[PDB]
Amino acid sequence: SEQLKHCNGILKELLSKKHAAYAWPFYKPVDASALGVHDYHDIIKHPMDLSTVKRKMENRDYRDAQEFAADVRLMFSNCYKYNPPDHDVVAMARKLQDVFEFRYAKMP
Ligand SMILES: C=CC[C@@H](C(=O)OC)[C@@H]1N=C(c2ccc(Cl)cc2)c2cc(OC)ccc2-n2c(C)nnc21
Repeated sequence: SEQLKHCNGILKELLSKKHAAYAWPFYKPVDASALGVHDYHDIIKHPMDLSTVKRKMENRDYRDAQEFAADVRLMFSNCYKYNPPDHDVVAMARKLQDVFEFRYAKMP
């Protein structure tokens, strides 16, 4: 669909150089143990990240744009859920969600 196309564009923007300063925490799945964090998967039921979104997109695993949005939003929600509101990673999530929500709203 033309909506899934629009979403692919958004994904590419989220991955582009412009946003790399606050998008990077979300490039790959959280490796919590590597960060010295060992309850992440007790708190977070379903991990999400942009490489996963990209894999689904590439593999045509998204039934519609709303499923795409559900994943991206979940990626942010996990971050907000697990971390305190003053966390710098939360700031990064908010800045990147700035981008996502705005471009997603421009969807035909
Ligand atoms: C998993 C551990 C919890 C957070 C943490 O305090 O890690 C030390 C963590 N912080 C970070 C984190 C903390 C501060 C800043 Cl400014 C950016 C990212 C984090 C880092 C990463 O490096 C590859 C990848 C994922 C991260 N992440 C995401 C997504 N959600 N929370 C985090």
